[PDB]
Amino acid sequence: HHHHHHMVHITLDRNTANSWLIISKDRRQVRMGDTHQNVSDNKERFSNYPMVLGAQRFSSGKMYWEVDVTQKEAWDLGVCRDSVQRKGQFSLSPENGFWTIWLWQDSYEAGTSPQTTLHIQVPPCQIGIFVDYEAGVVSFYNITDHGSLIYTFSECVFAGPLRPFFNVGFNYSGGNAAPLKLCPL
Ligand SMILES: CNC(=O)[C@@H]1CNCCO1
Repeated sequence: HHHHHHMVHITLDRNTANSWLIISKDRRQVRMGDTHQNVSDNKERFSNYPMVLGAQRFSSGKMYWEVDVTQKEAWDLGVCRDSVQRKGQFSLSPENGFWTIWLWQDSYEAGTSPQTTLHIQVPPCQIGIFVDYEAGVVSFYNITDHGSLIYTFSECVFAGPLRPFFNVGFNYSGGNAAPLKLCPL
């Protein structure tokens, strides 16, 4: 893949974050706190899950960014509609406005409905995410394995502005405290 040249500088939007998340000063790293982070509630915040959105909104063009997932046991990554539900329980699916992959219990899966098994020989430490708005494509790349393709959602019906999407996962096990980090360009 030669998507690197569509690289965009993504920053996290504090106002969307679950109240337990801790976003770094530079707005490039997020991790699960061990408690409520002493913020007011608002209608933007994801209530049920440790999720946060990027600040950037995309309605055209080609966009690429990379996320570091080193030593995490669980996470969700991708893009979503700006108008996704924030409160209560929901599934990550294109019907609900999400184009995502995840790691969960030692398996990788794409957020289709129902979910699709991914085939990854080299556990990734960094994930590349490519969006082509006009083409209706979201693709995921294994940066650790020379940029090998993980998954392509095609014929996507975005139906609105897109935002980068993150879930750091719960840390019930004590083995999932590590942050998600936006990697430098
Ligand atoms: C349909 N399933 C989901 O939405 C979640 C996403 N997080 C990992 C487990 O599955």
